[PDB]
Amino acid sequence: KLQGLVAATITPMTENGEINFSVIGQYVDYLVKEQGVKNIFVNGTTGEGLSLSVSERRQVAEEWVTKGKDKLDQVIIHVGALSLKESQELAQHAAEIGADGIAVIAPFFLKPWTKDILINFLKEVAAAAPALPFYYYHIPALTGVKIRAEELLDGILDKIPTFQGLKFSDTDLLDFGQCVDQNRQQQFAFLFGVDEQLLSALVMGATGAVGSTYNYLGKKTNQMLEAFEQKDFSLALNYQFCIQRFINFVVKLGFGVSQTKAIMTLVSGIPMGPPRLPLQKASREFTDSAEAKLKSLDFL
Amino acid sequence: KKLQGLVAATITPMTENGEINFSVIGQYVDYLVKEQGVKNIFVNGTTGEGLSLSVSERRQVAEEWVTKGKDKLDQVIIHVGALSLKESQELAQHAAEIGADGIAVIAPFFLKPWTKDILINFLKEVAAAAPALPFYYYHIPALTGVKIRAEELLDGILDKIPTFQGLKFSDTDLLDFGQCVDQNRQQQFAFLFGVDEQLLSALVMGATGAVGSTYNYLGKKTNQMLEAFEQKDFSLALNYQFCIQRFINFVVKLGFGVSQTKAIMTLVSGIPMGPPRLPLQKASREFTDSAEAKLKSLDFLSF
Amino acid sequence: KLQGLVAATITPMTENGEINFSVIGQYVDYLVKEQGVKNIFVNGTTGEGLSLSVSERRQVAEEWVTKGKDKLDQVIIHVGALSLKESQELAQHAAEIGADGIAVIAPFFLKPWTKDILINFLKEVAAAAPALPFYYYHIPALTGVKIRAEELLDGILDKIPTFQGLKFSDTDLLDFGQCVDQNRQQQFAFLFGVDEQLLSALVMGATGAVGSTYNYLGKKTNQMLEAFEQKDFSLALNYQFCIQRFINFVVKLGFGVSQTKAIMTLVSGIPMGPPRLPLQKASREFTDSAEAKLKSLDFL
Amino acid sequence: KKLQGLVAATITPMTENGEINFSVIGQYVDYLVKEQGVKNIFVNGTTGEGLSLSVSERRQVAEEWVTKGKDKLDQVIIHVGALSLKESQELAQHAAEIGADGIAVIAPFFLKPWTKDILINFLKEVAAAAPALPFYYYHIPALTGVKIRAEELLDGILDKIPTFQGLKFSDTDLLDFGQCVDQNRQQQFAFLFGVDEQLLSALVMGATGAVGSTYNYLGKKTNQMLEAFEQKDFSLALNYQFCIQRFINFVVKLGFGVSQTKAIMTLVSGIPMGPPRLPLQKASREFTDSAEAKLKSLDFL
Repeated sequence: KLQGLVAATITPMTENGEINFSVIGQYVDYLVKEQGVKNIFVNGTTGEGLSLSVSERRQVAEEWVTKGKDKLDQVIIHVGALSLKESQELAQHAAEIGADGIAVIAPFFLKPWTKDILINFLKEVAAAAPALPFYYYHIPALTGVKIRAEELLDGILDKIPTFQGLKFSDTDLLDFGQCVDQNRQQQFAFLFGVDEQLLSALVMGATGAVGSTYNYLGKKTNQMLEAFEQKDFSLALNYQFCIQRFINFVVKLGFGVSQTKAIMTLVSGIPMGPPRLPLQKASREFTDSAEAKLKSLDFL
Repeated sequence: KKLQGLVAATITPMTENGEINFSVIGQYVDYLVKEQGVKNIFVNGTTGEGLSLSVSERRQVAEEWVTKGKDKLDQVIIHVGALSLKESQELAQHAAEIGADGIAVIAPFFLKPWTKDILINFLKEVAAAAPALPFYYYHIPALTGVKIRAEELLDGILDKIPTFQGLKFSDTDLLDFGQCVDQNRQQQFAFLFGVDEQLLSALVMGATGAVGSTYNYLGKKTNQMLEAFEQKDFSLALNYQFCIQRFINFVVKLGFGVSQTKAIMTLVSGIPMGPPRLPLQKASREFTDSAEAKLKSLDFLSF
Repeated sequence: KLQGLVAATITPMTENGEINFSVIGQYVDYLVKEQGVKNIFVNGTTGEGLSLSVSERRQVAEEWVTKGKDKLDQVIIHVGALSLKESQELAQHAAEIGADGIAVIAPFFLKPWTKDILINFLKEVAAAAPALPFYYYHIPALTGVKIRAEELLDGILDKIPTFQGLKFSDTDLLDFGQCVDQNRQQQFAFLFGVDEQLLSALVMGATGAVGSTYNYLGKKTNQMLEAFEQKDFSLALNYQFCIQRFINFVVKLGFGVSQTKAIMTLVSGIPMGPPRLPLQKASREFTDSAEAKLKSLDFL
Repeated sequence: KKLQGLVAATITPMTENGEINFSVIGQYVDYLVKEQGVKNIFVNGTTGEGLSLSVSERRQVAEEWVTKGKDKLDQVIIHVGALSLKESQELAQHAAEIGADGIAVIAPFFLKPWTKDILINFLKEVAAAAPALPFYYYHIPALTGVKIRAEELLDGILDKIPTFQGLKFSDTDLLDFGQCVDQNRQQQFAFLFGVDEQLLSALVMGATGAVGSTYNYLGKKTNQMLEAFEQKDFSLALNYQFCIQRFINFVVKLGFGVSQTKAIMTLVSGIPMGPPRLPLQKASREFTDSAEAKLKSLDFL
């Protein structure tokens, strides 16, 4: 079962903007040894997934899977794309290379009008990897798709037999809570996606978390998870607050994927390089401010 | 004194002709105390259709609640927010005159304040009309559309609003709420969470109480959750939260707002809340029957 | 027939924040003589209408109606409020003082769920002034009510016999166009509310316009209106662009009701005074920048 | 060589299996020219389900449009926008190779550009893959969510993107559109308006043409409106706009997206557009029959 922390991996790049495949081995080793992170989620927003071409996405997924062998428990490939054909190609490829699962965002240019139409899209991608675990990536802020996750999940196995869970990037814990509450007999992964309030989702039954911060705050987040598991909710909150102090600070400065790349470079010592347009590399001012904040909170 | 635990956002009972039914407020207070274990109320909020009422109506109904709450409720908090500063000041002064326990103010949302500091200045001028009354900020961005974060508003707030004593936070952003709690440890603030259907998630983030409409008729069940949390029976607290979520999600799917709350309260309490005022529309017979059947099936109401 | 430019009037205030009734006569004279504006719309957003108490709204409506006698063609009082009772009081009062009409915004605290419910609210206000022309103030950006104006108008006379038109503050000209096209027999005023693109609504059948800029750009706007009426569309567009150059400039700086108040004071020489909280008086940086731009465009 | 007047945003015909039906593109080109008076097309835009197609499909269908458009259409403009810069560069270079008349690029909207200047840097890199081809910006904030105003983007654009030749503006903000026109008088840019249902409102603000889905099947009627406007018969122009609005508003109330456009084109032209690709769903029989009755009632059939 896909459980605990799942790092949404950054796509390291060379200064010329090509993917830097050569540091992915180091990155896997670092997640496992320094962050206590055993699972990754490849080519999501943090990995600039949809800024990469289909061939780039295949090539980098190959690197994560092969470098993750006998080191990471699970490598999940985000295979979402605006083109169903391209998503199908990526899903089939993920099965071919022996990824542990695939995830799919709802297409978000021409949006699905209904639940049923979205499910039909998802089913056709899942069917391209018909024995691979399939996870829905719920992220309404990005997609504009208003369909509630608990409703999407209702009877989903009848349509998508490889359905195995949800990455829920949304703060509606009625919806998340009812995903958990209404699907007790399915052994689904209920993975929460809003790092800055993970504790609030743990109390409602999250079985793990997928997020960008686990790349460089995995140790402290694991301490929070362990405190929660020990029923020390006061202690777990104190640990959550440490994390919140950092995230709240950088969000006020201007905090997106570019800034995450810069922070990972700073904390890990592994060069993530610049982001790809339409992202812009983080400023020196941001990186200095973030470094100082990390140090003051004992994250660095 | 500190405002804590459950605070029921009270309904404004009305006659079939749309006038306030003052006559049932005493009964309502007694019912909250005896049947729901609710010791605090929040008057003329969204649940109370506060801003649908005239200033004269708001004064009259606040008087009735304060009077009927005497020696029965711990705290009666009057929402005195209005689009007009002048009217809000009038209501704040009146709340002090009648001996309400505190006042709350929503951000004005006809012409929205451009910045935190401008909003603070509006809030300050209202608070200063009741200079011996605890003041609470009512944060509800889904309604107001005011994109000012509560933790930013709270930062150094006592320097501008010396009566500031806390926050009603009706929003699901628990980074904002969490940092309200985390950054304001010395000030003795009430951190009251406003989204009933995920209260347990806010309790784990340091909420000191809750303000909401469901406590009118689910206060007893919610108090069981609070007590489970206090005892560190977190598994039991979650079970209770889920039972509440099963009801709320059911009614949200059907269409669930203030009108429906009025109908549900009438059903559960037997006290006639009456119709809502336009632009709300009375809840349907189908809705009320469905809610009843759900409540019975969850053992929130008797067969 | 309510037609041509209608100034959405500012509420002059004393430095201590009370209404400065003493300058309203001067303001009316200025509108008629210097701006060529013969109609006003009182206590809209520009008038900080809903920042005023019911009593203040009565008082200032009285001053506008009295000072407008034999000078303005029409004085329209915005009587919208969140409280139906307050709206009804203000409507009755507008009828008592002999205002030429009333206008009503949809209440926007608890929004009407449906068209029928909104019309029922409007009907109950209109019925308090049962022989006074009634105008709907459509402004979905403020109210969040998303029902199309053409749908709201369909059959409206059956429930609101005093209905005589609308102020349309929205850029959807399919909706505005169809308001005009579908209501040809009823002699309605189709008043456009987005000053910065007035010409675009004139060509679609607008019978007039209600806005803040006509307080201080009425002369130029009337030249545009006259060019449009005479079919000189090249000249109409050039005059529209003059106005747009100013508005585009100030919107980039931050442009709302407070800034309108400051601009009116600068242009007219009549002291509008400070705005009421939650508005804040315009900055010196704003007024210096705006003054320079008005001069560069021959508006000052 | 100036892109002006109507530009039909072309549909991607598909067979029932969802594969591209290349075989009817010649027929479609002839229909546009003969029956609709449309001389320009905009390929693989929203109406074309462009971002639902793979890069290989977009190349193939662009080839077919360019080939079948030779000596028939005045201009074939290829939308080469993509979320991936590398993919957009490939499509831009390909459009130049096949002899397309121009390219257009939407702002990427997966991870949105923080500023005008960062968006320009993306657009510049795509334009630079087709460095002799006219470049058009495709502005459609309702779909992308990118809150960067067109007039700000256009301001001094030629210094960064020397092939910049105009704008497809699919937005109702005519302060933005008006200032695009007003502030760029020296440039000979195409100011193509993208909201068909209110085109007349943009014509009065200085639009030099229009790009849209309705010109596939209402092009003849829209050309009558354009002619009335150019001939200073503005009352006639409004009458024509209102007739078009009666149809569009009728379908807007029912649910009017790309699926419905495919079905209406099939109905009007007799050329089979086929179903749309997921995540779109084919229009209903009810809808098609309703649209047919409405078109007949307005003498559009």
